[PDB]
Formats: sequence, structure tokens, C-alpha cells
Amino acid sequence: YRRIIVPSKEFCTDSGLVVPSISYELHKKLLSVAEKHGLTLERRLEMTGVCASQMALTLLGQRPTVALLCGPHVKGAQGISCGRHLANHDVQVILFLPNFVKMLESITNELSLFSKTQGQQVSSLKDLPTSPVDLVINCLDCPENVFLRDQPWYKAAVAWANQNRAPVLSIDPPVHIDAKWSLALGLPLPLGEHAGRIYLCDIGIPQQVFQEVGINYHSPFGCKFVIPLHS
Amino acid sequence: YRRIIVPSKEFCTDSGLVVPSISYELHKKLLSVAEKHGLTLERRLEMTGVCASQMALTLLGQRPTVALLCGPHVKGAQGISCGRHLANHDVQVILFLPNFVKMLESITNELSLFSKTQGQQVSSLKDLPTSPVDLVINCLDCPENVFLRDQPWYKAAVAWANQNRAPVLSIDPPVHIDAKWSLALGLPLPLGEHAGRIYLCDIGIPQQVFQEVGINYHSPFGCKFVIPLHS
Repeated sequence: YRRIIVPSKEFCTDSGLVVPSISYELHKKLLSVAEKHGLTLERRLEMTGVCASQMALTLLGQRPTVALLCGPHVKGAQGISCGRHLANHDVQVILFLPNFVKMLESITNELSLFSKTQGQQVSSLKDLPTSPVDLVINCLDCPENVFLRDQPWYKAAVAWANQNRAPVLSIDPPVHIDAKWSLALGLPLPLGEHAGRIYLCDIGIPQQVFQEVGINYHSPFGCKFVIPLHS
Repeated sequence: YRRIIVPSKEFCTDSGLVVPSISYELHKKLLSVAEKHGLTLERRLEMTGVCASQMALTLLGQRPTVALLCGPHVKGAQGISCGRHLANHDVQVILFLPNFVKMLESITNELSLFSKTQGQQVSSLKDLPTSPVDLVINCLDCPENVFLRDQPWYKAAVAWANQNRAPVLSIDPPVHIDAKWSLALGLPLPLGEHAGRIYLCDIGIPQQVFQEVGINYHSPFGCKFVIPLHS
């Protein structure tokens, strides 16, 4: 039944527990409270990295190949963290990331860690394998970067993901490339049918943090860190 | 065969890959290099937390009960992080931690995060369940705290773990309480038969960090973050 209560969409787990959707703002505010209460950005990034990589690995089954399409924003950095963890586990990670002017700390740190792996970083779409890869991970869009959707590298990246034939995993995709699987973090946004097979990841938000932002929360995860969700 | 080469004991995986042991100093120096190369303490603590909790959960199978025996050192903090993650997943976590004078940052932060969960923190052994719990997790000992072994709370804690009947998981135990399972981190120390069923956890050390401390490394994990090891 309904264990989580929010003050829009409604998903359920394999056990039929109802996990509701939350607005983008409520999601950001929840993340802002956690960070004040200890769970830093680089702590979330590390965990998201691990858990996302663990899901990606399950989806994977010579070494498999994963294409990583990240943007110059905090959603992109999540993908990098994920990419790094996969590269650790003998997966051929090739990460696409466009160059930028004003440096982004989250990206800075995650790239630096990525450097030390055998994963490959590219700033071109033409440096990616012509032959379909095993999995494409998409972290191209941050909802606060409204105008970045019109970019030539953006439309060209979108074009690449769609021509490769490889199935797409979208980590923390926007509400509004067809993803085969989409991964939500902590709590889902009201994700549409465009999102495909929807999963929810645990980012280690303590139960009392939810109650502070007015959410009666009871963990829908059981004993898994990534769970499938249904409509 | 032998993929990892070190410049003592030798374990092998289910696939028969040989993973060798490393000295405590080499282990600390490896951790010291990673931290310089980006992977901070709180990043390792977060990941160790997740992966250790994931193992503990596998060992677990009304809500199950886990007793958490942590010391006032960085090994203790690992246990707290683990405890916090379990408490997130509807496990009854009761954490034993003795009071101390000079405050320990790692513990400070992890306790603060633990606070926000429904997990219970105690400084007494008499506050723990009289009826055997489902699992006891032991992080009582840091090898640099030589003299802390003689402590009255130490000998009394050791006494508690042994009288409960519950199986013991020792996360990052010393080389020299009988653990049913012991978990090593990144690379194992030459752990003796006293350690019991030995597993190796991934703490997200990039391949190039190993080569800097003179270790030709190839990931023994395959696609798991915790693996069993054999002699």
C-alpha cells in the first residue's frame, strides 16, 4: 500500500508499494537539506556512481563497451562518476564531454578521478566507435540549463545516440533520445512514457531528512539499492 | 592466473584469479595516494558504507537486527557508514560506540549522518538486545591504536560479541572475537584463519593509482563490488 506520503504521478514497486513522484523543486530542496545535514555533493556523487554502475553492469549481462554522454553540469558529473566505476570493473568506457569556459567544480573533481582509470575521454562525437556499443549512458541534460538544448554539440550528440542502435540508459533525465531505461535518484520526478523502463536508485537520504521537507517516508527499496518501478 | 603483481599470503577468486596480500604500510600508502589523487576519505567512507551494507544484507538473507561494534578510529567510522546504510534499508541498527575526549572528525561526520536515520546509538554494552541478534558487525580495532586493546570497554565489548551467539562480520579486521566473515578493502592484508570466510570489497581505487605505488593491477572483481576469496 501507500507508505510514502507527499504534501502528479504515482509508481509502484514489484511488491506493490506505492512510491509517488515529486516536483523538481521539492527534489532540489530535499537535496539541499541532505547536504546541510552531512551528505555532501561528492558523497552523493560517489554513491550515485556506484549504484548507477551496478545497474549498468546488470544491463550488460572480449570486454563490453559503454558510451557515456555527459553534459557540463551536475547531472553530467553523476555520469562521469558512474563511468569511472564501470572503467574500474574492466568495462571499455568512452566518455563524451564538450569543452567549456567557466570551470565546473563537480565536473573538475570527477574528471580528475576518471583520468586515473583506463576509461577514455573524448570531446568529439566522431571519436566514438562506429560499430554499435553495448550500452549508451545519457546524462546530457540539466533542467536549469534551459537554453543549452539549442547547442550544435547538443543536437549532434542527440543525433549520435539515435544513430548508434545501442540501448540507452538515462540517469536523472528531465521530465520533458529515447531511453530504454531511465534511473531516478532517491525519489522520482513525474517521468513520462518517453522515459521507458523506470528504476529508482537509493542515494542514502536518511528518513528524518524527508520528514523535514514534509515527507512521511518509508524505504521502498527493501534490500536493493536500485529498484524497478511501474505505472 | 596471476594478474595482480606486488613488489606473504595469496588468495584466489571463484574464477581462480590470484589476488595477493599486501602489508599494512603498503595499504596505508596506497590509500594516501588515492586521497591525493581525488578519492577523499568521505568518498571512501561513503562507498565502503554502501558496499559493506550490501554484503551484510546478503548475509541477512519482522525486521532483522544488526549490532554494530565500532571503535573511536577510522575503521570504526567505516562501520558507522555501513550501519547508516543498513538503517536506511529498514534494518534495526544498534550501534555501540564508547565515548571519547579528543574529537575524531571522521567519526564526527558519520555519527551526524547516522543521527538522521532510525538506527540507534548506544555507548553501553548493556543497552544491546539480550536475545541474539541477526548479525554482529565488528569494527573495534585500528592497528595504530596498539594500547587500546587493554581497555575495560574493549575487553567487555569482545566479551559481548562472544556471548551473543550471533555470527560476526569483521570489516577491515587486524592481521593478528571469531569472525564468521571478514571483509578486506581494495586489497587484502595477509589475513589468518582466525578471519574466517574472507571477502574483498571494491573501494574504487583507479588502476593507475596502483601502478604509482608499484603494483601492476588488474581488477579481480569482474562485475561485483564484493567477492569471496580462498586460500
